[PDB]
Amino acid sequence: KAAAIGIDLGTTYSCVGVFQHGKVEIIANDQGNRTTPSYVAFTDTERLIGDAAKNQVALNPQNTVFDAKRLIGRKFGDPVVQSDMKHWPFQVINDGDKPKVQVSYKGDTKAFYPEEISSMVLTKMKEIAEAYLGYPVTNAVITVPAYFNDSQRQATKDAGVIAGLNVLRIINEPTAAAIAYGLDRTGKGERNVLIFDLGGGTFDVSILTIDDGIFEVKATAGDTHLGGEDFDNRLVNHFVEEFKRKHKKDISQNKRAVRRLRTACERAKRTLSSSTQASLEIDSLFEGIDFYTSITRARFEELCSDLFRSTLEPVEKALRDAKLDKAQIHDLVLVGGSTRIPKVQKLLQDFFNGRDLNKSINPDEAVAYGAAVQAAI
Ligand SMILES: N#Cc1ccc(COC[C@H]2O[C@@H](n3c(NCc4ccc(Cl)c(Cl)c4)nc4c(N)ncnc43)[C@H](O)[C@@H]2O)cc1
Repeated sequence: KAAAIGIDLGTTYSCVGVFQHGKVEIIANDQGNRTTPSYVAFTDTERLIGDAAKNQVALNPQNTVFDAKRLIGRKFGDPVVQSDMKHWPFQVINDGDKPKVQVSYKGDTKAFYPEEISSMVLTKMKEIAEAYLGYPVTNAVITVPAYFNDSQRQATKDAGVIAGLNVLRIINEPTAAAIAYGLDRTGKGERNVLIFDLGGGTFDVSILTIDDGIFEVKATAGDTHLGGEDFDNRLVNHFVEEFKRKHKKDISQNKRAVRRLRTACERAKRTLSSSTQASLEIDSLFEGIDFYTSITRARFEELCSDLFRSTLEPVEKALRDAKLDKAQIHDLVLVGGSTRIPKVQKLLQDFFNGRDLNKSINPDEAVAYGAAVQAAI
């Protein structure tokens, strides 16, 4: 009988896995990537999902939808919805106090619900799983952040149903992360787990209790607008001033010059997780000038120091809400691609007095991993 899949439906990035033959397989897409962007684009002739939609973003900003997870199951008048709208190139209209994203598709003006947009991202993850398994997939477990209310969970389940799946259950992402490491398999007694999630655009800290495989959410804290993208912003803003100091020219009012500097900065930051120095080499960046420069891991840590240090406040709030002491936490799990930053790891380990972090499972894949495991139960 057909296998059930585990879907990690992320704000910026999505991942799908399957549990088969006592093993977990994180499924790669038609481009060989195990992570797909949570993007949907509407063109003159077609609808694009994932990387195909992400790669054409600058040539179609208004009809490339992303961040649907920020709107899913919320009301238009919601303050969250109202402040986020100011930063999106796509139009968000009001229908009965329900948000709808409005775009131009095949000559026509069309409006879709956030659950309709996420259903498109879920249709892609499903199809990725079917090409691998060689048969049509029906059953799925889709994850949600632990702080999500019942409207947001119903709306997420609705996306699965619209995508053609039978949503067996909706579980929490920190729950899926603990299941991946087998912390639910320790038996009778109380274990306290802290999951530290630092992704592309979101930051969540959760405290769970596991007693005989039964999970209890005790505290949730964080910042829905803190992630990897902010670290790129500090690097970008650092190299704009450096180009000024050297060439006496402002690159910020050229869209392509800023887009190209961003790409370079993302990769650099990435090199610095395993290296003490990274180099930036952009040909004809602005005014015909080649920008051949370098940054150290130390100068990078300096530019982001306030951001890395602020990740300890929601750790303190979560402990104080859960009414626990740091010595009371039995396990520490690292989830999210930004947790690869050595300074992020040093800060969390030092706070927890040199204790060991659970990080061997790819931080981008750990949530889908556990969700596939849970889907097989
Ligand atoms: N291909 C691919 C791909 C795979 C996973 C992701 C998810 O990324 C989410 C966040 O995770 C960040 N991140 C990632 N993401 C994993 C990744 C792996 C490969 C590629 Cl090409 C890319 Cl770019 C990203 N690696 C980091 C690192 N080594 N040091 C610091 N931050 C890292 C990334 O910059 C982003 O902010 C994004 C792209």
